[PDB]
Amino acid sequence: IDLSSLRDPAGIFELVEVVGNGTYGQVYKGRHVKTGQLAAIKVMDVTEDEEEEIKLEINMLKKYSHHRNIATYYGAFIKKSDDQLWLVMEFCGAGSITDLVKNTKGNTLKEDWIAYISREILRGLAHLHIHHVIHRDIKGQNVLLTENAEVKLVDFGVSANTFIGTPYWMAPEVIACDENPDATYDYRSDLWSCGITAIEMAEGAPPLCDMHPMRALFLIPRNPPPRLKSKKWSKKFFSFIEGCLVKNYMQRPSTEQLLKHPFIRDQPNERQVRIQLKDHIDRTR
Ligand SMILES: Nc1ncnc2ccc(-c3ccnc(F)c3)nc12
Ligand SMILES: [Mg+2]
Repeated sequence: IDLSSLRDPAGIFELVEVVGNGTYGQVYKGRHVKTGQLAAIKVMDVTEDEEEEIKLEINMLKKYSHHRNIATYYGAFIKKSDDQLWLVMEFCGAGSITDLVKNTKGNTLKEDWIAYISREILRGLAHLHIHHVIHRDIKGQNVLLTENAEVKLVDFGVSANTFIGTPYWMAPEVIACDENPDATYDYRSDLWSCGITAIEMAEGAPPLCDMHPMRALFLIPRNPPPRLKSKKWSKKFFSFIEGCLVKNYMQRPSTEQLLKHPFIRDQPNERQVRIQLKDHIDRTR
């Protein structure tokens, strides 16, 4: 891509309102002027400090979004002013996974809902990993739902920055310490994040949620793998969490291996779950 040849978004796209009020920063519910179809628009300022980082988010989202579990790239635009870069993509109108769990009774999702959502996350990750892309910011806030209960991944912003985000979904290997100065990691760091996301769906919050983020950052590399608090869950669900949450990434399974895990592989009530999720989205709307 080249920032020079990009057109002005006037009469093509318009901003409606910010989405998630700061969760994603300068991200808006947008509208394709001519059709009225919604789009999510990421608005970044084209500063010299953040100009190469800005181009890279365009290029990545552009080539790696042609998969049903990743929100699709539409186009890039520059609104000349300090110039404003607009990154336009597919709008997912039913909120994030975090929203879904906080707007549910008892801040807990049914196990078969967790199995459905976790598989869609892993299918999106398998697409990224096969194209040598690590998502790097897997969390319930970056996993969105559409009106018809489809699950899509967002944010190539930190994909492989001046502000470090939330640390709760971060794998031990991405947190630098004395025996890990270079914070050496691979695609498996997203699988740990997927495991924390499944705990988040089961409990309504990631482990260490009650800690100061800086304290969680210190604790993640030294604490044993997090575990589900309740004993109610199936053996397969406990086994899936254990798979995602292997402390040492060197023996953590691959995305392909986790997709074959009985909890992810065996979903007999798939059809009903999709209907239940749709019903939940409609009853919240
Ligand atoms: N596609 C979306 N539809 C609805 N709401 C959203 C909220 C955030 C992001 C988001 C967050 C961070 N970086 C992005 F590129 C997009 N994308 C969407
Ligand atoms: Mg797509």
